[PDB]
Amino acid sequence: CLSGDHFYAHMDKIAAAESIFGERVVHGYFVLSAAAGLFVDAGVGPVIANYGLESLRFIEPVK
Amino acid sequence: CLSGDHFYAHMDKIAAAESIFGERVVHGYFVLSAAAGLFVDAGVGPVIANYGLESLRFIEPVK
Amino acid sequence: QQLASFLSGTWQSGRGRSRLIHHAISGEALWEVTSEGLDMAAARQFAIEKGAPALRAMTFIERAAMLKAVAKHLLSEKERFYALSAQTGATRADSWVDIEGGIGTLFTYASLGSRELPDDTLWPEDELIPLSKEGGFAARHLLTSKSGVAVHINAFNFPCWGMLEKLAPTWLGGMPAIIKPATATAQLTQAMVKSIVDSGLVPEGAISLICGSAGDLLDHLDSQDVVTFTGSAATGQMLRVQPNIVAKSIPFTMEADSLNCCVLGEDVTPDQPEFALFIREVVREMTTKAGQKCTAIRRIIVPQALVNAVSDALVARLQKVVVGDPAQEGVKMGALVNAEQRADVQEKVNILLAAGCEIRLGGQADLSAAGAFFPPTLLYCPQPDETPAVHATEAFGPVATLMPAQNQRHALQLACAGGGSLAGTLVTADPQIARQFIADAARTHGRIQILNEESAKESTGHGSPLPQLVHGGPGRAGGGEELGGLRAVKHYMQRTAVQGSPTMLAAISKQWVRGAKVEEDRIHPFRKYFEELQPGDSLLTPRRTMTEADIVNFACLSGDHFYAHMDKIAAAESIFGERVVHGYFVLSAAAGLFVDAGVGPVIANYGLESLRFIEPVKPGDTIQVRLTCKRKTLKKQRSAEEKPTGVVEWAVEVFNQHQTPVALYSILTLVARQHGDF
Amino acid sequence: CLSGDHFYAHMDKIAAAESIFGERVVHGYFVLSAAAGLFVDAGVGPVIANYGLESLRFIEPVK
Ligand SMILES: CCCCCCCC(=O)SCCNC(=O)CCNC(=O)[C@H](O)C(C)(C)COP(=O)(O)OP(=O)(O)OC[C@H]1O[C@@H](n2cnc3c(N)ncnc32)[C@H](O)[C@@H]1OP(=O)(O)O
Ligand SMILES: CCCCCCCC(=O)SCCNC(=O)CCNC(=O)[C@H](O)C(C)(C)COP(=O)(O)OP(=O)(O)OC[C@H]1O[C@@H](n2cnc3c(N)ncnc32)[C@H](O)[C@@H]1OP(=O)(O)O
Ligand SMILES: CCCCCCCC(=O)SCCNC(=O)CCNC(=O)[C@H](O)C(C)(C)COP(=O)(O)OP(=O)(O)OC[C@H]1O[C@@H](n2cnc3c(N)ncnc32)[C@H](O)[C@@H]1OP(=O)(O)O
Ligand SMILES: CCCCCCCC(=O)SCCNC(=O)CCNC(=O)[C@H](O)C(C)(C)COP(=O)(O)OP(=O)(O)OC[C@H]1O[C@@H](n2cnc3c(N)ncnc32)[C@H](O)[C@@H]1OP(=O)(O)O
Ligand SMILES: NC(=O)c1ccc[n+]([C@@H]2O[C@H](COP(=O)([O-])OP(=O)(O)OC[C@H]3O[C@@H](n4cnc5c(N)ncnc54)[C@H](OP(=O)(O)O)[C@@H]3O)[C@@H](O)[C@H]2O)c1
Repeated sequence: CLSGDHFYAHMDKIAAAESIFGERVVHGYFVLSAAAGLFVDAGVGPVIANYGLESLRFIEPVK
Repeated sequence: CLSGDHFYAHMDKIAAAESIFGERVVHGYFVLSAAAGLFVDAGVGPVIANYGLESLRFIEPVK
Repeated sequence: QQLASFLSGTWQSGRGRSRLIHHAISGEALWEVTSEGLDMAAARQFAIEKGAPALRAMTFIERAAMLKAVAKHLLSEKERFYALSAQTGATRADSWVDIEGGIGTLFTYASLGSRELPDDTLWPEDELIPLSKEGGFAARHLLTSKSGVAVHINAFNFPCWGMLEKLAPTWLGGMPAIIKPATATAQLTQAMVKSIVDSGLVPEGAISLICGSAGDLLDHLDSQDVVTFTGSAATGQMLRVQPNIVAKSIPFTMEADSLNCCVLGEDVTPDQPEFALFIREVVREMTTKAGQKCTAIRRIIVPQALVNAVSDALVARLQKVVVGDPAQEGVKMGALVNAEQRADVQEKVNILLAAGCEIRLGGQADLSAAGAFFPPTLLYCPQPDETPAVHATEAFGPVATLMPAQNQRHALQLACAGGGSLAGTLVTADPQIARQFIADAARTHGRIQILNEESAKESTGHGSPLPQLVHGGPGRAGGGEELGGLRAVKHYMQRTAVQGSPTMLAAISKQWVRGAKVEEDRIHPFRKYFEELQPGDSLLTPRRTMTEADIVNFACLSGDHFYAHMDKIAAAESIFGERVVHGYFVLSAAAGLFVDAGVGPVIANYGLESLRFIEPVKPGDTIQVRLTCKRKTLKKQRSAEEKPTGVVEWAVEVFNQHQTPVALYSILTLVARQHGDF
Repeated sequence: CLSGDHFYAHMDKIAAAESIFGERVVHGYFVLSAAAGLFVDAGVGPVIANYGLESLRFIEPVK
């Protein structure tokens, strides 16, 4: 809803069964954002910016 | 809220004025996720998986 | 001086024994009318084979725009219409009512035909009638026009209005009209017809005019012709038994004289404002057009204990009415139109006096004056349920009789004893008295104004037939109905139930139906402009699985915390068996599934036509939406700055994984046009 | 975000200025849904179903 990414392997129960995943999977970008939810420190410190992201590969689907 | 990323340049009004950006900026991963919200067809098609992301650089901040 | 009839495109004139038009306020003859020798068969021939296909080739939107164009052309030169209407003895206010009501009927039918009539030659008035279980056989009612003429036989009272409120539904229904105005006033009608014809706005053969008698017109009409009559009940009952009208079985919409009640209620006492506005309404309605309108008050029903108070109030108010020339100052009531009409009113007064009584200056009318002046007359009937001449004789001038009632059960009987009427009126403030009045007295009246203190500020009045209210009552009033909004244009059309498959009814109706074939063409129908949207352009959207989180987030965001959505216990004891998705969230996730995000021809949302929920949507239950185009009906770009746009209706068919249609409905949507009309 | 209706008069700041509305407006269905947020009793009562909606028209835009 928030991103607007309504891809069929995430929002359709029927099409996800006919896909390569077998059922509905979590977005890869929600894995990428929930990761930064798990490690980014909220306080003011030495970390200034985000600056990019080198080499992302998704390996197994998150369900 | 959803991602859990509560970095000071996004959720604090005081420290974002004292940062390099001058005010609160949008998350880089929300730019990356709203972009995929904009270019993705929701319907079933030839596109199967997300598979990764070759490179990324956040050039200018989004407000 | 010849008053020229307009037949077959040429301003002809009759050759025979000619009747002549007296001036009303002065008495001389400044016109004379004749129609003998005029070929009426050639007139109907030219109308049917010239102006009928030219009108029927237009769409309804083009005919409404033509009505608006003729209305703005008739509004720009109304001063000669006032100059011609002053010859009928009417004042400036009476002529204002006539001319501007006749032109406001044109603007009203232009607005109605632009807002609620299709961009089509035909018109389906139903939605759809599914006649089969599978859905391969249905039917819907089409309103095609008629390929004949409309003969309009008008009275003398409203030459502009009484012609021009028949001419607008006839033209909006795509038929040419042959107006036969009354000979006593036909100069204003020829002024109107000449102003219409000499403008180039209407097609040729779309309007005729016979100043004088028809003679050989009703003997030539085919079954695709309609006749609309306006006059007394002695003439129209002889025109109804005309042998060609009953042989070819043509629609004869008769609409005749009526004794119009005005009942004062028991709750009204003379200290209230209700009594003052009752007296004001009866006086204004009896003095407007010198009492020469059909919807004028001619029977005043009062309570028994208030008869002397009503009579003294009416005498004290009506003696202030100054009868005279309309151009000179200080004159309220004008005159009648003829010395013959004055003699007819006085010989009806003598009939009402053969079994009635008298209050004011009644039958003392000078029959030797150089003008058709009749004094304002108030009568009295001490035995209203014993004198049938009061309930059967109309004195068609400033005459109005008064009679007592007994506690709202004799007043209803005296209102219903008019033999079928038009334009009744109760003046009360108790709403249950008005409820009991409508429950008994709406069987005989075609219009009833319940006048109270809130109504009387912006009331149109007793004798103002609105162009969007049914004008005409049963019984003595004729039984015909006019001006019913779009009810009037259906007298000029043939209603046809077209059976067949929905994919055939779609091509017939130029719309989409329910089960018609679809045109899925690989791009989004919200990307198409108005001119490249076809009715049937469909879209099968992707799906969306309804979950419990969807219910939670929509109930939180809206605030609709209804128990069938937020309670596991109460939904198990409800009609649904478990918690269901919000219907508004199905309605919103549908628009999430079919709306193009990008900038395109779709401008606004404009409303939603008719929503029904059919089966409940549950968690673990996908939703797929079938957006398809249904109607187009372009707007007309009222300014030069506004964008050319049209209002496309889309039929929306949401369904689930079992393909049963949860929540099928229909959205309107304003869509920008690529090409305008300017 | 929740409905998925990302029409340009609601989610674009530039094109909403170039539209008939002059700026971004509230969704018509959100007016229709927040209304039912305002009048619907949450409690168990005589009201059973929703059954449909007769005739909707949006007259002026909500900002
Ligand atoms: C979640 C993980 C991080 C945890 C902390 C979270 C912190 C945040 O979320 S901050 C979020 C918002 N921040 C942003 O979006 C990033 C802001 N933008 C920037 O990166 C700023 O330019 C800034 C000032 C911080 C650094 O810029 P700076 O290094 O001084 O100069 P700049 O010209 O921008 O070059 C930076 C990089 O961008 C690339 N780049 C710049 N312009 C371009 C261009 N036109 N085309 C392609 N690449 C370009 C450069 O190649 C360079 O990359 P490299 O390391 O390979 O040389
Ligand atoms: C948003 C923009 C796209 C729009 C569409 C969005 C579609 C989606 O959102 S799908 C949901 C997101 N996807 C996921 O979360 C799951 C991703 N899917 C997968 O990973 C699938 O298993 C699939 C089929 C692509 C993997 O491919 P597969 O044939 O099994 O080969 P596999 O070797 O296992 O994986 C390929 C990559 O894994 C990389 N990899 C890295 N480390 C490892 C490791 N330890 N083990 C295995 N693979 C690894 C490899 O480098 C390889 O990349 P490359 O080809 O460049 O060398
Ligand atoms: C905001 C309002 C206050 C808050 C209330 C909140 C309640 C909810 O949100 S409930 C969740 C959403 N609402 C719903 O799903 C409504 C429930 N769904 C239903 O339709 C129910 O089964 C129920 C009980 C109303 C149906 O009643 P039922 O006795 O079976 O009559 P039924 O004729 O079969 O269907 C009702 C209507 O569907 C219409 N309909 C239209 N097309 C079809 C079709 N193809 N097949 C069947 N029915 C159809 C029927 O014509 C009928 O309408 P009408 O009376 O005008 O002719
Ligand atoms: C989801 C569907 C796909 C579309 C993508 C989403 C689009 C949007 O979300 S737009 C945002 C929400 N939409 C709106 O706010 C629309 C606002 N409504 C408007 O009236 C707009 O100003 C607009 C652009 C349509 C202009 O309308 P306009 O041409 O001036 O006609 P207007 O005079 O306002 O009357 C409109 C209708 O309201 C009706 N109405 C009913 N009661 C009243 C009343 N008291 N006063 C005025 N109008 C009334 C009118 O009868 C008319 O309907 P009809 O077709 O029967 O004549
Ligand atoms: N909607 C309504 O109910 C309504 C509206 C307005 C007026 N009226 C009623 O109309 C009456 C006053 O008008 P009016 O005196 O003009 O009515 P009318 O004289 O009886 O007849 C009206 C029209 O019928 C024509 N006509 C008369 N005799 C005919 C015949 N034998 N064959 C064919 N056509 C004939 C007249 O033409 P000629 O001029 O040659 O006679 C005139 O055009 C009042 O009683 C009033 O109540 C009713």
